[PDB]
Amino acid sequence: EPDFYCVKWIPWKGEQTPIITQSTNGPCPLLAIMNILFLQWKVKLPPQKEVITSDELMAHLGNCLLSIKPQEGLQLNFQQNVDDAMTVLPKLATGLDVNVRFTGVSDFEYTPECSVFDLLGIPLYHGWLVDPQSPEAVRAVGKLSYNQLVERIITCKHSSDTNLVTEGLIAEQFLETTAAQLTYHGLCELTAAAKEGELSVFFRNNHFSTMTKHKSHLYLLVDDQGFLQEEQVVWESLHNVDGDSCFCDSDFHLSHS
Repeated sequence: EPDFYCVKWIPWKGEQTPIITQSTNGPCPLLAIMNILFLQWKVKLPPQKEVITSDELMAHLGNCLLSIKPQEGLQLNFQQNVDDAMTVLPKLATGLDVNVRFTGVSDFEYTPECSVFDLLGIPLYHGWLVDPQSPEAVRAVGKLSYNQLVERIITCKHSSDTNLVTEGLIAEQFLETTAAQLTYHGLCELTAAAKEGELSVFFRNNHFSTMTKHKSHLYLLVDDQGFLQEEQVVWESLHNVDGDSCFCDSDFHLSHS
């Protein structure tokens, strides 16, 4: 029934902290969330441990969510947020559709999976922002979600009115041209947004990655099983829109294979 993953043991806050690794590059965000908790020393693993099941990671997470004492804001809601988190807890192992909005980097269509993040105080961000410098598209896309833009693009193909068939393409364009779901305007907004040395989760091309700002740059944790052995390789810059990027030790210093 369950999947296995290997554990990179790295020195974090000068203490031998575990992290979870995956070559598969799967869409499920269990590892993205979990890695954060491990870093935050909320979940501790026996030094010796080499491998971990989903069923373990899950149970560790369950305990964590149920262990959250409230702290005032949503009060009836908090209890529903827990029950919501708890009910969609299994869907985390599997994989998760994500309807992004293009309206800003913390903007998604709510699914009850969002409740897990909200509870653990983990921000979720995406890179796919429409550029106000293309007001043609800004207007065409408007305050609309991704899976919604597709519905409407299709609606617009078949529409008689050629005001729509024009916008139907004005949008078909914006997606044709932003295929890697991280526009420049995205990166800028996303960097500015994310708090200095705060652990967040970064969504893009149906993968979840663990994020932080550090000395006003964005780095992502190095989940790639590929560098299992390499204690020195932990953060990979998200400095460029696409291309090349420098690896670093847990202190955000350069490191080489």
